[PDB]
Amino acid sequence: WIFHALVFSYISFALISDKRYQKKEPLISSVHTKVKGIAEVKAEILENGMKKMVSGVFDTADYTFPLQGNSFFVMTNFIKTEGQQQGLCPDFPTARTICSSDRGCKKGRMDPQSKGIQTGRCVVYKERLKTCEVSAWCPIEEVKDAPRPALLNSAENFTVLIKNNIDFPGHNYTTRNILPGVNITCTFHKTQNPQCPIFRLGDIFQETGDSFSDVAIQGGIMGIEIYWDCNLDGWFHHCRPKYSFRRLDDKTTSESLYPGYNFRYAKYYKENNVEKRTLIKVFGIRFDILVFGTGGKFNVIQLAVYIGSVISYFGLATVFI
Amino acid sequence: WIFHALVFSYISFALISDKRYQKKEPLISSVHTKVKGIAEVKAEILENGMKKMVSGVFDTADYTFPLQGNSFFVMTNFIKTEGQQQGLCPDFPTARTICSSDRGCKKGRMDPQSKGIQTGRCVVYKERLKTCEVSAWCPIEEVKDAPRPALLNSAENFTVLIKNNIDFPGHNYTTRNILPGVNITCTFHKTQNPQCPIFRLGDIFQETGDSFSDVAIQGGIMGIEIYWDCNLDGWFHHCRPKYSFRRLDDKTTSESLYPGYNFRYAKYYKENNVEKRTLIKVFGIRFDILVFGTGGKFNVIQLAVYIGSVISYFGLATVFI
Amino acid sequence: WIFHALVFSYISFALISDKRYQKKEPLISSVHTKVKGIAEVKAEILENGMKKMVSGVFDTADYTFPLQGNSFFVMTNFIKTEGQQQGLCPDFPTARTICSSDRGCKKGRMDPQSKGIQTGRCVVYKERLKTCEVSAWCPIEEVKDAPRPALLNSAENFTVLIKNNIDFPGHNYTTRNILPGVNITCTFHKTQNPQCPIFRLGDIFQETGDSFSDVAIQGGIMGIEIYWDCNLDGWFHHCRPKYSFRRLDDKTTSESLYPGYNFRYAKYYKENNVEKRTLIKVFGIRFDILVFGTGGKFNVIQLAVYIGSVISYFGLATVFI
Ligand SMILES: O=C(NCC1(N2CCN(c3ccccc3)CC2)CCOCC1)c1cccnc1Sc1ccccc1
Ligand SMILES: O=C(NCC1(N2CCN(c3ccccc3)CC2)CCOCC1)c1cccnc1Sc1ccccc1
Ligand SMILES: O=C(NCC1(N2CCN(c3ccccc3)CC2)CCOCC1)c1cccnc1Sc1ccccc1
Ligand SMILES: *[C@@H]1O[C@H](CO)[C@@H](O[C@@H]2O[C@H](CO)[C@@H](O)[C@H](O)[C@H]2NC(C)=O)[C@H](O)[C@H]1NC(C)=O
Ligand SMILES: *[C@@H]1O[C@H](CO)[C@@H](O[C@@H]2O[C@H](CO)[C@@H](O)[C@H](O)[C@H]2NC(C)=O)[C@H](O)[C@H]1NC(C)=O
Ligand SMILES: *[C@@H]1O[C@H](CO)[C@@H](O[C@@H]2O[C@H](CO)[C@@H](O)[C@H](O)[C@H]2NC(C)=O)[C@H](O)[C@H]1NC(C)=O
Ligand SMILES: *[C@@H]1O[C@H](CO)[C@@H](O)[C@H](O)[C@H]1NC(C)=O
Ligand SMILES: *[C@@H]1O[C@H](CO)[C@@H](O)[C@H](O)[C@H]1NC(C)=O
Ligand SMILES: *[C@@H]1O[C@H](CO)[C@@H](O)[C@H](O)[C@H]1NC(C)=O
Ligand SMILES: *[C@@H]1O[C@H](CO)[C@@H](O)[C@H](O)[C@H]1NC(C)=O
Ligand SMILES: *[C@@H]1O[C@H](CO)[C@@H](O)[C@H](O)[C@H]1NC(C)=O
Ligand SMILES: *[C@@H]1O[C@H](CO)[C@@H](O)[C@H](O)[C@H]1NC(C)=O
Repeated sequence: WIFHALVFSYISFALISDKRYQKKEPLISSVHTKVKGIAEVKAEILENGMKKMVSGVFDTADYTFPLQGNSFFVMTNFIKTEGQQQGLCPDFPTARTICSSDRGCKKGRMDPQSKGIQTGRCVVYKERLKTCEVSAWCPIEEVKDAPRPALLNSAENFTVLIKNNIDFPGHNYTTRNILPGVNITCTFHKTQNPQCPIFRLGDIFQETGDSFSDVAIQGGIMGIEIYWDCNLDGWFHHCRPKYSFRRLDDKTTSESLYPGYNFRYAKYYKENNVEKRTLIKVFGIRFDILVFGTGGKFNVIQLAVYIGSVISYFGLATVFI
Repeated sequence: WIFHALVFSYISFALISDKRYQKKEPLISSVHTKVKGIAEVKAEILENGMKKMVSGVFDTADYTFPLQGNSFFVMTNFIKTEGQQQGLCPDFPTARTICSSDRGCKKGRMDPQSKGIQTGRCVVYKERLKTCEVSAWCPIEEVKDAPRPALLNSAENFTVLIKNNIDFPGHNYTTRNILPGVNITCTFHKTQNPQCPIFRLGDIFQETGDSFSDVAIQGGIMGIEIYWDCNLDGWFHHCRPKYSFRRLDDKTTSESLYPGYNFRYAKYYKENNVEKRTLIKVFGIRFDILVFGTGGKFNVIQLAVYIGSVISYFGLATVFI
Repeated sequence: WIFHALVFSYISFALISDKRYQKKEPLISSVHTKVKGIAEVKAEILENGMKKMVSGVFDTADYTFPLQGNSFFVMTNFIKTEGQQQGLCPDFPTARTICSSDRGCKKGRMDPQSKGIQTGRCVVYKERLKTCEVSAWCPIEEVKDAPRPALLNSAENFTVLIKNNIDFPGHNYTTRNILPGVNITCTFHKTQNPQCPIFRLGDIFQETGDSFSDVAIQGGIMGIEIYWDCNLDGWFHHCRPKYSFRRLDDKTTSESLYPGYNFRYAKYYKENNVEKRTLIKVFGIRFDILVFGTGGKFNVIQLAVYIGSVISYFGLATVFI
């Protein structure tokens, strides 16, 4: 009766809306990014208790790294420990490193917080303050915070140009993030330019509602999501990206869980016939470009199997009344 | 009647062909590549208007980068700007950089095309030609094209050895790209050696129909696809790779969309007690190894559910006549 | 009759166990690792036939590389060829390089085993032993084995801290590897600490049953699997990682298939106004963090379609008797 027409209607609807006539294949993604922008570093940092003038112009080669694994990194802050060489030196004053006597130092001791192996001697670091002498790259990098305003704070004004190429192998269909002939000069805006592949980093942090400066002080991990909802039927054809932004780092703020994003980068060189090293603690934001999607095209066997689930609601819907 | 036997036959066929008795799980891929080959660079390049002799032998450490994220890079061309140091200098003559007077330069101006921050002064670059003086790594890298024949043109003769390891966790089945005891000495050929994991790069560009030289001049992004169609039933067992090749870069040829593949690599050093930098614009092909596949093994619940869609064509096929 | 209740029971069971009422979406993973530990290298290596003292303290910046593509590398051994410069030199004595006369050397010949291009001359390498003179980075790196105990053998005591963030976009559900407030100080143990994100590398090799020392001599590729079985219904809620460990390298032990894991890292520098290079053959373990999983939440259309397969066993189960 009428309930049968409503069962046919709701069933065929669930078919249409849920695209069950379609077979759905996962996508294959390739990413290629070009980061643009420079930054001028004028700041006053404190090195070893003394004030020091940090200046210099930073371009692409000085703060970024080519995209490896659908992700790129933009340095936003740094601490620089210059002139290190293999030797013996008192470890940096810390609750774990301070020693009253040689009894507080055990030869061969290693500590997660330290970067050296103890010799077993208690030596003076400054004045009457004593720390356990270690063998390491000397002098030891100080335990301090990253610069109070991030040295490369201007990075929010930088631009990332993203090129995404997706392919569905089963359906033999290839398409790319940028269709031909589009006006490339634009900034991505949620509404004004939803297809602009040019992203201002500050814009991204506003979309996720995080402040770029705060994250820039100690680093973070941001996420650029490129969603691909795709239809390959022709009766309704659509297959373009949807750009969303999600902040990926944990924001723990606990010294035990290593917050932010940073890494220790070495620059080796020789000086006065001695092996030497300039260690730079590098702070910045890692952007992770996550491309996910599904491509649909009608399958007879799928539409069949669905019908086979559906005739049982024809008959069973008849048996209900 | 006969239509019922044809419905059972077409249904059970769709089962067999579409492997619907089988549950299908996605694969997990690990890649490990070893690139072999060297190249001799004898060429004459033009630096700052003057001819210069570019020579040298390039081995693995000089042109490639270990595989990060199922992809490896092979440099094929380069422009080298040596001796840069932080300072002030006239920007390179360009439609956007040429100034008639100090009125064309605004102090603090930054430009996507430039690598510096303007001081607000109009200075001479050469002769009577004036550009806006900038603060940057000086001298500025010239605006020129990459060498006319690619300096590392020999890269087409290089070899990539690919090692792929796939695992299906649900089915607890692990297999690798190279089965034991195979004659490793071979070049992959579509027909003569379809299982050779040794790929000549030129061969790859011929398969995709792109010329290796052209792409090598300004760089590109190529794609090595490893398809895994796999059957874990035993009645029919097959699970080997299918190597296909697809060119991934967009081939735009528009100065606004940054064509090819290149990146700006810095080499820092100290000289005459001055912080100095040799900037190399690096051109090459990025190879993206895309491993996709599906592993099938018969599922009772799946075969069931399919039968449950199928009995409705038994009965409904009876009701049709 | 009773067989109908057993068909309803086995069917509804297959529903419950196989979670067919649930729609299942694949996960999105982001990884962030921090490696901790240092190593002291005291060893005696043989360079060019003469004994040499290898010593030095190695920290994070000296042996690891930030996580690129859900994978990180820990160097465990190395051979160091210092002072190389572009020139001519006899290739290293090898079955393929040894020449009786200039007839054994062809000008322009390149060989997979060699790192140079032959000049076509047969010269003395040592004493009366002759090899084919090549143009390359000179002197050529010796053909030898990696140090007999791995120089960075202590790497098994190192620690990897893994931070995984997964997201299901369709279900709008985000969760991370580390829930808040957990006691971070711990070592992952299969039973004692199944949720500890802190992994000792030696522990990992014991779990996979490989010896860390052996692999550390010539390198390897290990696999850290993070499985995510997840339920988003609330009636039964569970969504945590399962850490498993699988050794990914092929363990071929054949000189033709490049066993282990190693790469040739160049350190360029200038000396006596000559372009020079220190080549280091780097041996270590690459860890591949493989995050896979599935998130389930009940779907009306799915539960429907299943019922539609099921009523045909109601009726067909009736027709069987
Ligand atoms: O040197 C500095 N940064 C260089 C970094 N590079 C990037 C490019 N890498 C790279 C490597 C291989 C292939 C391709 C690319 C290398 C490493 C370091 C890691 O983080 C990103 C940038 C640095 C930091 C802090 C203050 N200064 C300066 S250099 C400087 C000196 C004087 C004036 C201005 C800048
Ligand atoms: O130096 C040159 N190329 C080195 C590259 N490397 C690769 C290896 N990287 C790497 C880094 C970390 C871990 C593991 C690996 C570093 C960067 C640069 C980026 O592109 C690939 C090669 C270079 C370019 C243009 C003319 N010359 C020369 S060097 C030279 C000088 C004189 C004679 C012959 C070669
Ligand atoms: O130099 C040595 N190792 C440095 C490695 N780095 C890591 C960090 N990379 C990196 C690059 C860009 C961004 C971020 C990071 C660079 C390359 C080399 C590749 O393998 C990992 C470590 C090395 C090897 C063998 C003996 N010695 C020494 S240095 C030394 C000298 C004297 C005393 C102690 C150590
Ligand atoms: C990013 O760029 C904007 C625009 O150039 C900067 O904002 C300008 O700042 C200057 C002085 O710093 C002011 O005179 C302008 O009025 C500002 N313009 C706008 C539109 O706000 C901003 O400071 C830059 N960000 C960083 C971190 O340097
Ligand atoms: C790649 O290698 C081939 C083979 O060695 C090169 O082709 C040879 O070139 C030499 C002179 O350049 C000729 O004498 C040979 O007859 C050629 N052999 C063949 C089979 O063609 C080729 O030039 C190399 N490619 C590049 C870019 O250097
Ligand atoms: C990893 O660390 C352990 C613990 O410090 C080392 O084992 C100790 O070795 C010292 C001397 O080498 C002995 O005196 C201790 O009794 C050992 N302790 C234990 C618990 O075994 C081990 O040698 C380190 N591994 C490497 C490769 O250096
Ligand atoms: C995919 O479709 C295009 C359409 O022209 C065709 O040229 C190409 O050969 C197809 N791919 C395969 C593998 O058949
Ligand atoms: C692109 O759009 C901008 C406005 O946002 C406009 O100024 C510019 O001229 C356009 N480019 C072209 C080539 O039309
Ligand atoms: C996978 O199968 C092998 C076959 O011998 C078995 O040894 C191994 O334990 C299985 N894996 C698991 C997790 O049970
Ligand atoms: C591998 O095949 C080649 C021919 O392509 C042959 O010359 C070589 O001897 C073979 N290797 C072995 C070990 O049989
Ligand atoms: C996901 O759920 C949270 C729950 O509060 C909500 O705030 C958020 O807006 C949801 N995401 C979307 C895209 O609606
Ligand atoms: C964490 O557990 C260890 C024992 O494994 C204990 O010594 C330590 O005090 C605990 N930390 C906290 C904060 O409770």
